Amino acid sequence: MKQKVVSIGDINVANDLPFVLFGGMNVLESRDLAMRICEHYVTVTQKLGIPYVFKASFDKANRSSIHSYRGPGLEEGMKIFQELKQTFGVKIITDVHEPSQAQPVADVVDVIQLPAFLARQTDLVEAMAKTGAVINVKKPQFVSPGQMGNIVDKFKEGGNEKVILCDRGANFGYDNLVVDMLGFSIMKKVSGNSPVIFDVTHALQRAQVAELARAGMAVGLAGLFIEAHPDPSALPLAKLEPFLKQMKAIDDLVKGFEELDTSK
Amino acid sequence: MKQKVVSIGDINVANDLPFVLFGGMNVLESRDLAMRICEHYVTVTQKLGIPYVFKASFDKANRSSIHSYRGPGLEEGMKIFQELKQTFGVKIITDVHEPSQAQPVADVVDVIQLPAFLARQTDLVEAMAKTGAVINVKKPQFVSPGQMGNIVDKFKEGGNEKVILCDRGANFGYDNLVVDMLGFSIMKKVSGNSPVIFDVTHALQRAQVAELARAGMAVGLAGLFIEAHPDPEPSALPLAKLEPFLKQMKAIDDLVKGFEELDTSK
Amino acid sequence: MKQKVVSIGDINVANDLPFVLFGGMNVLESRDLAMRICEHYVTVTQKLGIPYVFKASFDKANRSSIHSYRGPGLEEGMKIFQELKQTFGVKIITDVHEPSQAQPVADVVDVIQLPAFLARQTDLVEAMAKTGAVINVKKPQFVSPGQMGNIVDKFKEGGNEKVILCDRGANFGYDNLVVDMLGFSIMKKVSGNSPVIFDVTHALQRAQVAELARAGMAVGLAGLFIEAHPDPEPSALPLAKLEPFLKQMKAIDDLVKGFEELDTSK
Amino acid sequence: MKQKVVSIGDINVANDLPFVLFGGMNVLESRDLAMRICEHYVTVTQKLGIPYVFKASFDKANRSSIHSYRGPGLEEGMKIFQELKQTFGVKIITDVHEPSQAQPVADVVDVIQLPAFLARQTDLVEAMAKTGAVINVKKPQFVSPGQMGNIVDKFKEGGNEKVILCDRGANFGYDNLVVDMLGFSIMKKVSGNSPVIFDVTHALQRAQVAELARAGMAVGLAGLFIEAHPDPEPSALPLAKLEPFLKQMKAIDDLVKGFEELDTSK
Repeated sequence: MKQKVVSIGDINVANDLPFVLFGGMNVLESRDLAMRICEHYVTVTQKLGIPYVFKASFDKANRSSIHSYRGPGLEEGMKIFQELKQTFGVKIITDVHEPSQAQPVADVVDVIQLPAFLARQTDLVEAMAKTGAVINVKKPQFVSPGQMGNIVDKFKEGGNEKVILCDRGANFGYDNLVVDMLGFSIMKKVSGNSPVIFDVTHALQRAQVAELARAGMAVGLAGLFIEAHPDPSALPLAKLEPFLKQMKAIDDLVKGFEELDTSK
Repeated sequence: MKQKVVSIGDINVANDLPFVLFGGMNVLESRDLAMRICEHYVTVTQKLGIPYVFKASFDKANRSSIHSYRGPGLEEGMKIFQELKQTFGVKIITDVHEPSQAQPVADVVDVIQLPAFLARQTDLVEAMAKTGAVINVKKPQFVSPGQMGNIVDKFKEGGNEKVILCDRGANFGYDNLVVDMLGFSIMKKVSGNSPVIFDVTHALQRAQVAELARAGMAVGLAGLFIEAHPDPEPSALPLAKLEPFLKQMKAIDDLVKGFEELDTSK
Repeated sequence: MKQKVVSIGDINVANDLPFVLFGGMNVLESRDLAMRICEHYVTVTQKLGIPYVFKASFDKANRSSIHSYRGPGLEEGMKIFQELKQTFGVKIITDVHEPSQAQPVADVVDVIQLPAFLARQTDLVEAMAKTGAVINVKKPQFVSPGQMGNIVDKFKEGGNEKVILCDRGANFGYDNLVVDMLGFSIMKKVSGNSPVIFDVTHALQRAQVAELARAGMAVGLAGLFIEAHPDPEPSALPLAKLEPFLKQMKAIDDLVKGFEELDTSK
Repeated sequence: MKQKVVSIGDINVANDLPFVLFGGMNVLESRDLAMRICEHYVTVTQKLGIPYVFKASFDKANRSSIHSYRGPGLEEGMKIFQELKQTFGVKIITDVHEPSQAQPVADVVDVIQLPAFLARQTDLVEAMAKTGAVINVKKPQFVSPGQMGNIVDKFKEGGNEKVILCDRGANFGYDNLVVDMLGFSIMKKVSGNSPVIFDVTHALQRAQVAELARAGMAVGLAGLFIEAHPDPEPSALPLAKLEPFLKQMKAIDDLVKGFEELDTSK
C-alpha cells in the first residue's frame, strides 16, 4: 500500500520521500537566540536542500519547580514565531498543552504537536483534531509502537488526517530510554503507513546524537526531529551542517535502494 | 525520622498506622451502581474495622474513542457525591484532570487525585495544591520511585503538605507492568516518609489480585487502592469477594505493623 | 491439581506446606566460618520449627577475573560439607557448574543447584538429572516465568522429577533486577505445580531484605533462599539478625498458608 | 585511541575498517546443505569484495528437549568443516560449549565463539583463551554493554587479545529483545576499542533483518553476523536474498566509514 503523504505547505512528508527536518531549539528563551538559531538552520537547510520546519516551545508545562523558568508564554511566543515567519519565511512547529491553545496556536504556526505525557488525553486531542492543522504526535515512552494507530484513529474521528508519528524512545528500566529501531515500521503499519519521524534529541537525554540519528535514518524514515544550541541533550549549533550532510547522504542512499523483501 | 501522618478528617494515613482502604469503582456509571458499590464497601469495612475512603471518577479523560462513555461530568458527579455523603457519610476521593476542576471538586470531596499521566503538569499541581485538599499522587508507570520527591516538593512550594503517594506499577517492556516491591521504601525516603499506598488493580498484569495485594501489604504500607465491580464484564475485583479479600489484607497488615523494628543494614 | 511434593530426607517441599529455608552463605570461605554460620542457622531453625537445608558454594565459577577468589574448589569443599554433616546432621545444597561435577557432588550433598546462566545447557541438566538428586533450578534473570516448564520437562526426560524452581529476579533495564511477584504462580502453573522458592539475596541486584522477603512469603511459597554473613563487609543478611528475620517469615507463612482459598477472578 | 585490530588469516577486523561478514547457517544439518550455503556465501562475498567468515554450529547445546537434533557433534563436525576449507578455502567460525572443546575445535577452526549464556563462565573463557585462537564473544542479553570490558580483561589474563565483541540484543521485558544502537560505542569504549560486530538474526525480537541490519551498520561497526537458509519456512535470512542484502550493507558501510569525524559533544 502507498505511503501516506502529509503536506506542511509546499513540503511533503512521507516514508518514501526525502526526509524532512523538524529542527530548532528547546524553548524561546530570547528573541535573539530564537532569531540566531533559526537563521543557522535555514541557511544550512537552504544550502543542503532539505525540507525544513522550525521548532521551538513557548512553554515548558512540565518542569520540576513552579518557580523555574517556564518560557515566553502563548502570547509573547506567537510574536516571536511571527517575526520568524516574516524574517525567514520558515514553516513553524510547537507543542500545545491545553485544548484552549489548539486554535490560537493553530493559525500562528504550521505544525502543532501533542506532548508525550498528554498524548492520550482525549480533550487536548479533539481540540487539536478540530483545528485541522498539521499534527505531530509524540509517542509516549510508555506505550508500545503497535498502539499508535488508535491515537491516529482518534484524530481521524475528530476530523483531522494530517497526522505525523514521532518516536522519542521507549522506557528501559528506571530513568533510562532505548530506541527500538524496529518500532518505526510497526508504527508505520498500524497507522495506514502514516509518516514516521524520529526525535533523536529526546531519545538521548552529545557524542551519540550522530550514531543514533544515522541508525534511524538508515531504517528509512519520513523525517527527523531535533534541537540544537550554540552552547549546550541538544546538538551544538555549529555542527548542524556536517550532521545534516551525513543525515542526507544516508537518507538519499536508503531511499534509493530498490525494495528488499527479506520475509521470503 | 517518624512517619508523615496525612489526615482525612478523623482518619489518619501513615506508613506505620493501620492501612487505609481507598476503594471504590472506576467511573460513576449510575447512581444505583455507585450506591450499591459504596454500600458494600461501607458495611464490609465497618464489619472489619478498616478506615475507608470511597473512590470513583466523575470523568474518564483518556479512553481510546472520542465517543466512548466518559462519566456524568463534574456537575452531576459532585451531586452523586453529596448524595453518597447524605446516605453513608463516606469520605470521598476522585481524580481531577484540569486546573479549573481542582477547587470545585475539593469543595465537595475529601481527597483529590493527580492522574499518573498528568503527574508532572505543574499547572494542575499548582491548582490542586492551592486548594489545600489532601492529595493522592498516582506515580507514573514511567518515572522511577526515586523521582517522587520532586512532585511532593512541587506541592510543598505550592502550599500543600497533605500528599499521599500511590504506586500503580512500572513499565516492563511493551504493554506490561511489574510492581517493584522495593520502590515503596524509596518513595518514602525521597519524600520525608510521606504515606505510600498501592493501587493493586491498575498495576494488575484476575485471581492474582490477592497475591499482589498480599505482597504489597506485607511490605508495610499506609494503604491500599482498589476498584471493584458486581460483574467485571483497568481490572476490577468482583464485589462479592471484597470481604474475604480485605480479611486477608487486614490480617497481613496488623501482623506486619505489629512487628518489632528490624534493621538488616547491620 | 495437587501441589507437587519434593522431599529431601525428612523434609518435604511443596507450595502448600510450611516453607522450607535454604539458607547459608555465599562461598565456603573457611571451614571455621562455615561451621559458625551453619551452627547459627541450625539453632535458630531448630528453635523455630523451620525445615532447613544449609547452602554454600564450593566454587564461584563466574566472577570477573581469572584471579578472584573462587572458593576452596570441589574436592576441599566436599571435605567441609562432610564435616558439617557429621557435626550438625544438616542437609546440604550447593551449585554445580559442569556436567562432570554433578555425580561427585550429588554423592555428598542432598540438593544440587543449576545456576541461572546455565539453566538451558542440556548436557549439564542431563548429568544432574541422572544423578537422581533433588534439583534446585535458579530461574534465569532473562527468561520469563512462563518458560520454566521446559526445564522441568527436560529433567524428567533425564529421569529426574525432584525439581524445585527458584526465582532470583528478572532483568529490569541495565544492571538492575526487579522481582515480579506474579511470576511465582505462573512458574507453578507451567510446571505441574512444582515447588517454588524465592532467592531474596540475589534478587537484591540491604535494609530491604526483610521487606522483599515478606512480600514474597506473603504470596505463598514453598520456600525461601537466603545467604547471611557475620560481617557483610552479594547482599547478605547479617547473621545476628537471622532469628528476628525468620520469626517474621514463619509468621507470615503460617498466616498465609492458613488462609482459605480465595478466587478473585470471579 | 586507535581501533584495536584482530586478524583472521588474511582478514582484518576493526571498527574503522570495511565491515567483515560472519555468516552462514545455524547448525551443520548435513554435508550437502553446508556445501550449498557456503558456496553461495563465498560466491556473493567474492563478487562484492566483502571479507568473509563462514559460520555454523557443530552442536546446539541448549535446545528445549534432550532428544531434539543437536547437530553432528565435535568429531563429525570438524570433518565437515575440513571439507569446507578444502572445497572453498573459507575461514571458519564456530561456537564451543565446554572447556575441553576449545582446543580440538580451535585446531580446525579460525574463530571460536563464546555463547551468550556462557560468556561469564571463567573456566570456559580460560580454556578458549589458552588456544590462542581468535575469539568472538556473544554479548549476553542480560549484561549491559558497559560490562563487556571484564570479559575482554579475563581473556587477556588468559593470554589472549584477539577478542571480537558481538551484540545480539538486550532483554526487553519478557520474551523480547531490543537492540540498543548506543551500546556499540559503550562496548567499544570499555574494551580498549575492541572490534564490535552485530548479530542481527538472533536480535530479531521477522522480515526486517534489512532495516535492523541497516541501522546497526549505519552506526559504524567492524562487522555483521548473520545466518541464512534456502527455506526459512531465531530468524534466518533467505539465501537467495543474500546479495541484495549485502549490497545495501556494503553501501551503508562504505558511506559511513567514509565520513569525516563528527564530534557532537561540543
